[PDB]
Amino acid sequence: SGFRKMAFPSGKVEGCMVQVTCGTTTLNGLWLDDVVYCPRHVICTSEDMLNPNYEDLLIRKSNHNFLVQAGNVQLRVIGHSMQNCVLKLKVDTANPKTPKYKFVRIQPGQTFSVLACYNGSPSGVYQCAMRPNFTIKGSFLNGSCGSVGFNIDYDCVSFCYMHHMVLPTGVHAGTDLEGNFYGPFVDRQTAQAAGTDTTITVNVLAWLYAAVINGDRWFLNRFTTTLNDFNLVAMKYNYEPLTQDHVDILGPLSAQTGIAVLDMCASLKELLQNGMNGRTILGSALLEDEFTPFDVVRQCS
Amino acid sequence: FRKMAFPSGKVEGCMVQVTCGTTTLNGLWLDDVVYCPRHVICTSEDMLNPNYEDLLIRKSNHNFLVQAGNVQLRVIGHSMQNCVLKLKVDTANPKTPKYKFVRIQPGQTFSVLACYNGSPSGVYQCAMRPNFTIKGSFLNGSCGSVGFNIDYDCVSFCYMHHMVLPTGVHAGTDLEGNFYGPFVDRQTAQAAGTDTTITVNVLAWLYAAVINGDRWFLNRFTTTLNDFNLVAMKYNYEPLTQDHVDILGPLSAQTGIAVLDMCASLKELLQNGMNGRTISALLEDEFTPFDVVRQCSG
Ligand SMILES: Cn1cnc(Cn2c(=O)nc(Nc3cc4cn(C)nc4cc3Cl)n(Cc3cc(F)c(F)cc3F)c2=O)n1
Ligand SMILES: Cn1cnc(Cn2c(=O)nc(Nc3cc4cn(C)nc4cc3Cl)n(Cc3cc(F)c(F)cc3F)c2=O)n1
Repeated sequence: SGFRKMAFPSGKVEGCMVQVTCGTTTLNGLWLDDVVYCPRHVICTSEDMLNPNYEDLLIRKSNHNFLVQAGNVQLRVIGHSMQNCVLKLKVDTANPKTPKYKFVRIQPGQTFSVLACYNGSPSGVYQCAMRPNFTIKGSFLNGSCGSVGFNIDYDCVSFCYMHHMVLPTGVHAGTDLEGNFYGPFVDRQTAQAAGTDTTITVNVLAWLYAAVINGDRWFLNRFTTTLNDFNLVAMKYNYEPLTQDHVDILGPLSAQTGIAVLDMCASLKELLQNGMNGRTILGSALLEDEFTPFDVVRQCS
Repeated sequence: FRKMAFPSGKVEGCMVQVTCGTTTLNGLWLDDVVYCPRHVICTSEDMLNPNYEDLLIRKSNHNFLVQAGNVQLRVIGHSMQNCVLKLKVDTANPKTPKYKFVRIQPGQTFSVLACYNGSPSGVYQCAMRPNFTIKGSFLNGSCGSVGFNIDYDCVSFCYMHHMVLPTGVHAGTDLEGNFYGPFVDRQTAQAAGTDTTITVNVLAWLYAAVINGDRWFLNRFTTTLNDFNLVAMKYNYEPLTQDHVDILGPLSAQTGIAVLDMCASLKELLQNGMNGRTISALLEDEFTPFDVVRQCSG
C-alpha cells in the first residue's frame, strides 16, 4: 500500500566512489576492481574547459599528475587511457568492495537511481528517468560531476549513467560508462540546448494503474478506444505513441486491476482533452511519467 | 526539487531477519543486540488480541531464529522494552555504524529503507504527518523496516515500521518501542486522526521559491504569530511553535524576509487561493527547512 518515488539501496555503489583531482580540477570517480572511471573533463584547467583538445591535454600528463582519494586512503595511479568521454585510471589496488556489475546503455523512458556525490562522498539518492530528448531532470549542485546512475538486478549492479554537466535550462546531461553521451551533447563548457521533450506515454499509463490499485478511480470511464485512434490524439499533445510492445508490458497491471489497456487509454485521452479540472491523482496535479510499468509492479506487487 | 533520500549503505549492513515459529519480520542488528517489533512472538491466533507478557514468559532464547542472510546468530538473552523486543546475540555486528536513537516530531522528514525477509529492497524519503502516520510505501513482510537520518558520520534511527492502517497509511514506533500516535500493536482496525497540512514545511517551500526568484505572492503586510495560528486552525493547517520560528531563521536571514511577513503572505494564499503556480499549483509540505537548504546550498 502507498506509492512513492523509490530508489534502489545505494550501499553497493557507495563503496566504489572516490575523489579524483588533477591540478585544481576535482570531481567524482568510480572505482571498480583496479580501474577508476571518471569524466575526462578533469584533465582540463580553467582555460581548457571552454574548448578542450583532450588528446593533447592527455599526452601532456603523467600518472603522478592524478590524485585519487578513497576516503583518507590515497590510491596510486599506474596507468591511464581515454575511452570516448571517460578517463580510465589504472590503480595499484583492487577495490575489495567491488560488486558484481555490468555496464549498460539504457533507453529513453527507462528509470534508474542516482547516487549524488560531492568530493567523492555520497550525499543523496533519488530515482529519475532518461527523457526522450536524452536529458535527465536531476538534482545536482556544483561538484557533482562523475556521480553515477544505476539499477540493481538481483545481486548485480547495472551502471548506466555518469553525470557530466548542467544545461542552461537546468536539466542534466551525461554518458554511459563506455563514455558515449546520451543525446547530441559534447563535453565542453558551452551553452547547449536539448531537443524538444515529449511525455512518456507508457509510463503515464503505468502510473494510472498504480492510482487505481491505490484506490484513486475518478478518471475511469466505460469507453474504449483503438490503439491508432489513441495515438493520433497522443501525438497531437506531444505524447509518445504507444506500440503493441507497450501494451504487452502493461499486461500484468491490466490483469491485476481487470481494466484493459485500451480502456485505460480511453481514460488518458479524456484527461488530455479536458484536463484534471483541479482534481489530483495520487496527490499529483500533473500527469506523472517517470515510473515504468516495472517500477509500479515492484511497488504494487 | 527532488524528494531525495540519504544513502542507505550504513543501514543495509544492519538488517537481519527474525523468525519465531512461522512468524517472520525484519530486525536491526547493532553491536550485539537485535531490535525488532515484539509482534514477532505472535502466532496467527494471537495477533488480534495478544497478551505479550504472557506470550513472552513461554519463550526461551532458543525459540528465536535470527539470520543475517543465511547465517544464524544465536540468541543468548531477550527482553521486551515497550513494543520492541531486544534480542542479545553472540556476535557483535562488525558493520555497526556510529548511531543514536531519536524521537522525531511531526513534520520532520527521514529516509525509509524498505526491507523484506531481512533484505533491503528500496529507499525513499517521507515526513511524519501531524496525525502521527506516514504516507509510506510498504507491502506485506515489511514489518521492522526502519527510518533514519544521517548527521555527518552518525546514523539517527527514528522509526521502526509496524503496521498498515485501514486507509493505507503506516504506523510504527521509535527505537525505544514507543508508538508515534495513539496506536497499539494488535491486528485490529484503528483510525488515525484527521491529517493537517505541515505549516512550517509550507513556509520552507515558500522561502525556497523566493530563493529561486519566484516571489509574486510576497505581500506588503505582516501578522502576529497568535493571529496567524488561529487562522491556520480554521484551514486545517498546523499552528506554529516557537521551535518552528527558530528553524526558519536561516532562510529568513538568507532572503531578508521576516518569518511573520512570510506568514502574512501564506495567510493571504489561504483565504484568497492562488491562480498562478509556485515553483506547481499545490503547496508542498514534506520539505523541511533543512531539506530546502541541503538541496539549494549543500
Ligand atoms: C550546477 N551543476 C549541476 N550539475 C553540475 C555538474 N558539473 C560539475 O560538477 N562541474 C562542472 N565543471 C567543473 C568545475 C570545476 C571547478 N573545479 C575546481 N573543479 C571543477 C570540475 C568540474 Cl567538472 N560542470 C561543468 C561541466 C562539466 C563537464 F564534465 C563538461 F564536459 C562540461 C562542463 F561545462 C558541471 O556541469 N553542476
Ligand atoms: C501491506 N502492508 C504494509 N505494511 C505492512 C506491514 N505489516 C507486515 O509486514 N506484517 C504484518 N503482520 C504479519 C503477518 C505475518 C505472517 N507471517 C508468516 N509472518 C508475519 C509477520 C507479521 Cl508482522 N502486519 C500486521 C501487523 C503488524 C504489527 F506489528 C502489528 F502490531 C499489528 C499488525 F496488524 C503489517 O502491518 N503490511
